Amino acid sequence: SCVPGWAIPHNPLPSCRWYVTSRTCGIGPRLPWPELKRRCCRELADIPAYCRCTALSILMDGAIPPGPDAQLEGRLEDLPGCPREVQRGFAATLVTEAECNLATISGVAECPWILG
Repeated sequence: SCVPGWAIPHNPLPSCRWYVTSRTCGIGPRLPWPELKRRCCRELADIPAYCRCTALSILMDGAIPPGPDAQLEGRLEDLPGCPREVQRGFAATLVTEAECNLATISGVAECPWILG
């Protein structure tokens, strides 16, 4: 059920993408920092707790749902002078109490397998 379309929206956490590039790459929407976090957090919380780490993972590295067309969902790619590896590290902390502080499948605010 933790698959884009199903329990996770297609192209998930659009606002988290921008919140992450704001910080690591220095590019994003013209919205105050607190406003950028909120909107990402809000999006991550609309996802069922059990699928939160997976959503994060799809956003960091992408997912290819099967089907005739089935395009690549999510994934952080390189931006001029901002390698994908840099954005990944920060994206993995979103659930943390430092960041959105949201419980996952373990019932605790952390995604132990996400990063790498």
